[PDB]
Amino acid sequence: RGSHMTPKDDEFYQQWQLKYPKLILREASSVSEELHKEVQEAFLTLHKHGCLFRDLVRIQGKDLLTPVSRILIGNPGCTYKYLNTRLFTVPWPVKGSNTEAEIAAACETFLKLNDYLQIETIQALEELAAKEKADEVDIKSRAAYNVTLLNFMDPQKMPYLKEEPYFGMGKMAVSWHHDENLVDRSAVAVYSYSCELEGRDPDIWHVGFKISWDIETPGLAIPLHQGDCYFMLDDLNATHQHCVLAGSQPRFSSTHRVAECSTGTLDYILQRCQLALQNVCDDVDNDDVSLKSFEPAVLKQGEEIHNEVEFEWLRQFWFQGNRYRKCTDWWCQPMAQLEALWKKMEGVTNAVLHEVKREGLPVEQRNEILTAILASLTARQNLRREWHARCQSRIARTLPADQKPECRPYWEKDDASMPLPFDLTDIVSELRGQLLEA
Ligand SMILES: O=C(O)c1ccc(O)c2ncccc12
Ligand SMILES: [Zn+2]
Repeated sequence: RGSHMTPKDDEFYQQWQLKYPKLILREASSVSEELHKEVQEAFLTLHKHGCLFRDLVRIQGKDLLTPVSRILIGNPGCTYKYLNTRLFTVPWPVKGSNTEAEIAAACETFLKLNDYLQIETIQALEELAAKEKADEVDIKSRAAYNVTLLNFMDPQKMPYLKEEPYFGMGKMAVSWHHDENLVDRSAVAVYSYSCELEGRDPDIWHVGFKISWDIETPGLAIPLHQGDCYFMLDDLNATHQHCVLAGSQPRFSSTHRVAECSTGTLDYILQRCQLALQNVCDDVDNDDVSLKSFEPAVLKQGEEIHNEVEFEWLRQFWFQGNRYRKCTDWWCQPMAQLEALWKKMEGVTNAVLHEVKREGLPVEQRNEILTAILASLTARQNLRREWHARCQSRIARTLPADQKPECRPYWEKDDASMPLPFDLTDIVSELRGQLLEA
């Protein structure tokens, strides 16, 4: 049958070397007591301050609340997306940077831990190549952790856990998965903080590993003790799945990643909004939006940017109910700015819609405009329905008022502030009809 192996098994170590040599372990002994102290207290610090939330995530069409409580720390303006949920960094003091005293201290600590792990990770990948010898830049970028996802779980207060289905590894805190949204072949480092027979010891936390598509090959269950670190190197996260097996005591972790944020940063999205608004006459800011060109390429692109800021930025931010306010104000002004920018894009879709009706506009070029924008607008209407439904589902309403989702922006048709209804069913339908006239 399907079994697993631990340090109890004679085969365990050779199985490790032979089948998971890109998984590395650096025991609590390899880390200074000083760093242990600052890191452990920092975790406890963010706990006390209530900085950690279970995410309302999406899996195969279903709203699910992660058993695990989490928080994202890392470079300002940066984001990490998983299970359709874009987490926004609580900022850590990278250079040239400039929210509450203790919380701030905790972030700085996890940055320090970030520095050191980076150093360890580079050292291991160098060792790794010298083994495979029998570029420096690739090594550097693959260890350039711009984030850490902190996790917490107290099995005693969150005992609603699923049994491990293939190897008998027992209760799972995190189910078999690949880590999403990472740079290619980028390492991941994990600092592990536990608070105090046949098979794995159920009282103690483990990380589980299995080869993709493979349940005939015995999985590895590595025991995680207080302050132990381990590293997933090179293509290990692509070639294998991993899980977290729950012990009996609470445990925190810091899981540093190289987030693939090419479309995932404040800077990037602000720049995109700027590009869209290049098609707008910008002398003054008022609700009479006039556009420079109605050339299809440009309008399509403007409507796509409209969508990208609405759903991937605004709705994602407010669906979490602005939990981050508790930790920082960093994103408050940028999200007012992103909404202001988006609101202006609502005037653009609308001037496009005005133009399409305009009396003396040849049907050939009209049809051009429609063909350019149709996909965008129908994607906007489908994504609005979805996010509204994601905001109102039963599991959401059970969240405390400080995490209650916020469907935003959202306006009622009895609102003269917005030039277009929030519901586009009508408009889209008319556009489809026009595009099929004779
Ligand atoms: O160690 C953890 O607590 C952890 C939690 C959730 C994850 O997705 C992980 N992914 C890779 C390595 C560790 C983890
Ligand atoms: Zn993972």
